[PDB]
This record gives sequence, C-alpha cells and structure tokens, in this order.
Amino acid sequence: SQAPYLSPAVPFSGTIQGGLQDGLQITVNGTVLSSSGTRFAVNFQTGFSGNDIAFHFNPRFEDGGYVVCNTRQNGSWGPEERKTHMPFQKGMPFDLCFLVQSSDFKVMVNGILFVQYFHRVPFHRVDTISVNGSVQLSYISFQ
Ligand SMILES: OC[C@H]1O[C@@H](O[C@H]2[C@H](O)[C@@H](O)[C@@H](O)O[C@@H]2CO)[C@H](O)[C@@H](O)[C@H]1O
Repeated sequence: SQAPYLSPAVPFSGTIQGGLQDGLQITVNGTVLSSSGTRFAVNFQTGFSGNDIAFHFNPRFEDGGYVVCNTRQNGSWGPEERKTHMPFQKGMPFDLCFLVQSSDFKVMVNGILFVQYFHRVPFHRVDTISVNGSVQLSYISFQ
C-alpha cells in the first residue's frame, strides 16, 4: 500500500516504509544494460549498510549466465544458491516480482516462478531495498 519509486537512478537504495510484512508483493521493472557491466543485484536488507542483506538476488552474464541468491549477515556471505536458468535478456524490460511468504521468498520473473528462496534471517527486520549494477530501473512498486 506504498506509493512506488518511479524511474529511480540506479545505484539505488530506498525504503520499504514499514519493513517486509508477510503477504507483501514487490515489483522491480527494469532493463539490463549492454554496458561492460556483466552483473546487477536486487538486495532486500537491513538499512543502507548492505552489510546484512536478508536476500541478495544477483543475476550474472558470465560463465554462460546464472543467478546467485545469498544472504549477508554482519558483512559475511552464507552459502550461495544458484540457478543456471537466466530469465533476462539484455535490452528487454523484465517484470520481476518478489512475493513475501512465511517460509520463503517466491521470485516470479514475468509471472513464472523463477526461484523460491527460504528466509535464513527474519524478514520483518528488512526496511530497505537497494539495486545496483548494469540495470536501469523503470520502477519499484509495493503490493
Ligand atoms: O555470493 C554472493 C556474492 O558473491 C561474491 O563473489 C563470490 C562468488 O560468487 C563465489 O563464486 C565464490 O567464489 O566466492 C566469492 C566471494 O566473494 C560477489 O562478488 C558478491 O557481489 C556477491 O554477489
């Protein structure tokens, strides 16, 4: 029920005005760049530190393309999960939707379930979404 971020410049760090509460659905619509950059990441975190990211979703256009999901606590990366699926094209706007559940995040890419990720830390300590890399952001919205 929070008014969306329209065309946010991309290194971006903005507030989830009440934190992640269960049921919440968050769309990130953007478009991957053809710059030399070969990664971007959408991070759900505690604050603007970026030292503790409950859920780091990091698509990479290297090694053939693969997305890495992980969780940062006090500046130290837990074990990754990887899909080798890569749901994005350079040059095409994705509708990327994170749905918040009791046990997990369900990440839909263009309304098809891409990965589901199980919370390692609790989710209602998360107050900030940040995005960086070779992506341009049309919008981030809250539902
Ligand atoms: O796991 C998310 C972070 O990975 C970092 O690099 C990893 C690399 O992914 C992995 O293959 C292994 O070699 O350990 C590295 C530790 O730094 C990224 O640089 C970071 O941005 C996160 O994406």
